[PDB]
Amino acid sequence: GSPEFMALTQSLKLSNGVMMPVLGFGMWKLQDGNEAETATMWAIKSGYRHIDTAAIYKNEESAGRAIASCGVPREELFVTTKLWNSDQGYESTLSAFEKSIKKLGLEYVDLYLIHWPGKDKFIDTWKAFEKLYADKKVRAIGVSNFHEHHIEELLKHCKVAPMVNQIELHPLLNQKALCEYCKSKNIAVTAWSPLGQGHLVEDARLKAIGGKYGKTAAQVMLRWEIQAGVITIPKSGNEARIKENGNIFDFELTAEDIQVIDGMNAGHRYGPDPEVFMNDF
Ligand SMILES: NC(=O)c1ccc[n+]([C@@H]2O[C@H](COP(=O)([O-])OP(=O)(O)OC[C@H]3O[C@@H](n4cnc5c(N)ncnc54)[C@H](OP(=O)(O)O)[C@@H]3O)[C@@H](O)[C@H]2O)c1
Repeated sequence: GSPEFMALTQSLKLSNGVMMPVLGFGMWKLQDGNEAETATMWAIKSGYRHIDTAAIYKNEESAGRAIASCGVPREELFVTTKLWNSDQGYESTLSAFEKSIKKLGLEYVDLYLIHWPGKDKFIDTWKAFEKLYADKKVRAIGVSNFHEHHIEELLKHCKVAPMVNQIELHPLLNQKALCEYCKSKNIAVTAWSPLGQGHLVEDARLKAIGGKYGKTAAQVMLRWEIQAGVITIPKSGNEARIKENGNIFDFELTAEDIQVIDGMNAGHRYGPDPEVFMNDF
């Protein structure tokens, strides 16, 4: 059968030529140990080749075991981790990265992101990212929760421009403007809480649309995101839902459905606002 021929490899090309799978597995709060480890294994076995974690999630080690246990070579897997706010700063970042890489038990990370912008320590933190990139400890470097002015500020103080901006994005917060800005700068967008953190999986508007294709609201959201040119990383600790989220390279939303979903925007965040969130800074 070959796990190879079945893998969910549809990807987009980042500005530096690296291919990043448009569908990834979110790991926020999977409980370190058996839970996170088993869920991650179900994902990898289902065809996922992109995994999203973060130091702050306290489950990098579980992710590592899954990766070391699945039957797929490291080269075919895209692994992302993030630098938590408390570790910003040049030397602090290099040290944080080592801790993360050692828990993941890997020789290199595919993508490393600054978790939150904060106030005035990301530019310095970035030099460390560019250092890790130059040395090849990470194959791509990016940002997370950055508004357009945060990026403009970084672009004035960097040698290498970020390649990804991971932001909260779903039907109630489509982020069309920030997505456009990022595209202008050749920055790929990854959507977090792409299913509205589970609060949109039963939306009548989304379900109705899904009914036209024998697809669920969750699958409709993920497809809407992918067609919008964004990368999506839904999470789940349920084996059947993991497989469900991966069955989105089957159909296509019509121009009408897309306009209907884009029409749902309410500027609603389920998460914190990058402008004010200062935890651990
Ligand atoms: N950089 C950042 O600031 C940031 C912030 C938040 C999240 N993230 C990342 O992005 C990921 C996604 O964010 P998130 O986990 O908050 O939100 P999400 O992925 O939208 O969460 C979806 C919720 O819906 C349920 N679900 C998943 N698939 C489903 C399906 N097919 N049908 C019905 N319910 C389904 C899940 O429950 P079950 O587990 O029971 O399936 C889960 O609780 C995270 O895991 C994390 O890696 C990054």
